[PDB]
Amino acid sequence: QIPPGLTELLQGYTVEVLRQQPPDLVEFAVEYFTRLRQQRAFYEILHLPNLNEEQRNAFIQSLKDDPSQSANLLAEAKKLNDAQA
Amino acid sequence: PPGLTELLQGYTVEVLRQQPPDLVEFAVEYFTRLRQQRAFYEILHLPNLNEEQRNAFIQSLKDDPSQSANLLAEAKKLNDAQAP
Repeated sequence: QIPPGLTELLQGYTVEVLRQQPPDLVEFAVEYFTRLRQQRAFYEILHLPNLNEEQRNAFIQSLKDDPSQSANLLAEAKKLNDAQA
Repeated sequence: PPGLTELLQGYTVEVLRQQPPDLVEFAVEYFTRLRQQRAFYEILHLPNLNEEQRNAFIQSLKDDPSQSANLLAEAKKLNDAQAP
């Protein structure tokens, strides 16, 4: 069945599309959802308790430099976190 | 906006069909694919590039998505400048 939370997400995209009147809805979609994805990625990396500050800033800067790698790179963060605890 | 409903509807349909683990990740994925489709379409509806010339820009878009507007300007500056 329909995933819980899809309606809120698509609603946010629609809201920003109406507020900003982008010339390309597809490009604005890629932009919007890439920004949203990196936002939650920063959220995960910044909330993992067992990482330290050099690791935290290293993953955040690493996400800045190479964004597409995010889900690949944040997976590393989880596997670097499960270590210490 | 013209085309919003078809866009959101296609995304939702594919979300049900594929059940991705992350809706945001799948959004980036799906809409990047759509953007490349639109770019291929744009290149493909230029009247005064010719056929073999037309394929070359598509190959440029096949490799990495990050320099599209240059190819739209170059094609737009090549065709409306090539013929009649």
